[PDB]
Amino acid sequence: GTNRSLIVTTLLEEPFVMFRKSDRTLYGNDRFEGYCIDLLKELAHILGFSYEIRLVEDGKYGAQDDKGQWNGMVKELIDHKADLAVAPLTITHVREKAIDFSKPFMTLGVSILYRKGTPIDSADDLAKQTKIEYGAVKDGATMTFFKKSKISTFEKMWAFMSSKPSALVKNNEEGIQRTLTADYALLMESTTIEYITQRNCNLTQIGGLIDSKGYGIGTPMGSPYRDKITIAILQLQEEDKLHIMKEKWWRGSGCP
Amino acid sequence: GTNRSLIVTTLLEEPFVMFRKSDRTLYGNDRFEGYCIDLLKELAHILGFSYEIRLVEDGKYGAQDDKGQWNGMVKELIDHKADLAVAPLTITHVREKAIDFSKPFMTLGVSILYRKGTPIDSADDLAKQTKIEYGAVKDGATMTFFKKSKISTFEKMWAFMSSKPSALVKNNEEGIQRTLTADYALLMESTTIEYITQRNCNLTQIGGLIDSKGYGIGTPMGSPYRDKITIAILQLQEEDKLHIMKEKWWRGSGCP
Ligand SMILES: N[C@@H](CCC(=O)O)C(=O)O
Ligand SMILES: N[C@@H](CCC(=O)O)C(=O)O
Ligand SMILES: [Cl-]
Ligand SMILES: [Cl-]
Ligand SMILES: [Cl-]
Ligand SMILES: [Cl-]
Ligand SMILES: [K+]
Ligand SMILES: [K+]
Ligand SMILES: [K+]
Ligand SMILES: [K+]
Repeated sequence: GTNRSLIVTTLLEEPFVMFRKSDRTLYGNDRFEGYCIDLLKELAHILGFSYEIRLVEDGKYGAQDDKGQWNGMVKELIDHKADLAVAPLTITHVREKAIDFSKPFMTLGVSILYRKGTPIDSADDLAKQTKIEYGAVKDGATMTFFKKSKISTFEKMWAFMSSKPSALVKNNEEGIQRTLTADYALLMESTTIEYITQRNCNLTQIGGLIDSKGYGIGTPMGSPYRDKITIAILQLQEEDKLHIMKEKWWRGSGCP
Repeated sequence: GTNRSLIVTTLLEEPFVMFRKSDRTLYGNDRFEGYCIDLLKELAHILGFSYEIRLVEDGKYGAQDDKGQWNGMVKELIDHKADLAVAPLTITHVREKAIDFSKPFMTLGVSILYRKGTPIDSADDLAKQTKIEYGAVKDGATMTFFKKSKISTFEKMWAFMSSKPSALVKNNEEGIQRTLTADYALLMESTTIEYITQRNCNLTQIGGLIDSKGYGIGTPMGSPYRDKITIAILQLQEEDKLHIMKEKWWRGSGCP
């Protein structure tokens, strides 16, 4: 109880959480690597706790349906089926009504991922047409941002996204594949766009950031672990350790 | 320590925290009333704690200067000079890097307060001119939102606000007075606009909400009181007690 391993919910999302490469069949925690796994390992070392990582069954981050029921990792935390959600889980006002978060470990904002070609320059350019289809990950923070916005441009965008079946994708990977195979722009969080555009040289960020917010480790509301994790994060940041950790996982061969 | 009274920092802001009317000279906690004081009293009753309310000396909510130093209630918490900030303190990503917050007790967004007269309809209308001056409370969340925005309209607005000495006001009260005496629009949080426009019938909200976020009780990072306060808030909300509390302090004679 005071000594038990913490249950960690997560999902696969490069370069935050990935299946590490091996010839063996792997099991348990050893299956996973990435920026969020490195962060978890360092926190566990600093704070003297152990854990068991489990993939969220529905593969979702989490949003509310019309009855107010949650899904994804957010629901796992609400139900106390996990102690921590270690993932690029966006800290948002709607989620803070239901779960808690550590202090942010990374800053990001919503922006646009699109193929180099048609020289659109902002969300305003997308909103005023439909030839270039656009969308977001279903039941994530970006979708919820658009759904809740009262800014005219973004209201128009939500009207389109929410009317078009194909527009909301299962996960980043599906969305990225869609930008590569169709005339489709993905509304995506900016540090992920940074990672993707360094590796897929035909993709680019369109325009700037629409907002500026954070990823945090999610916990059930009132968790006894959340504060020590926050203080440890703060201290890692004071020493630039998270910047270094980001460089490790974002580092790579650029583009021509 | 386990029994000591909590130090509460606050500032005067109608109808959240006000000096109550009396013929006597009042002292101590008895000086204060309002929505946030009612919230504090209910939490203290539920949770079995006592407190001493102190007004933040600089009268500010809190923002960072160029060296990264904070002021206002945020600085009081960082310094552990207060245990709680009980006020309409906006929960923001930049603040979450330095302090913690309870779950939100109220939802709001940035909007525009302006005199009925010139029929402007949105921030876009303000941004494209300077005849109608506009601004925000200095060293509050709204100012910081504009300062950090990369949305073109809001960048233009920040360029203007930050160049014009008179534009950033000391507090809501100064800003409201300015809308009443000059051709000036105040960027203000929406539930306060709601309160003001019910009482000053010549003022109105212009356009909709630019964002949607929360007020929370601020605490130093890692506070031992923050979780129980969060759970108590949650339970007050499940029973609609905060909606009722808002109706109490926002209730009043409408306008013609
Ligand atoms: N990080 C997001 C998922 C990705 C997105 O919504 O763009 C979340 O926590 O919901
Ligand atoms: N509630 C704001 C102050 C008012 C404003 O910035 O509009 C804050 O916590 O900074
Ligand atoms: Cl698993
Ligand atoms: Cl860092
Ligand atoms: Cl005082
Ligand atoms: Cl309520
Ligand atoms: K253990
Ligand atoms: K393998
Ligand atoms: K006491
Ligand atoms: K008096």
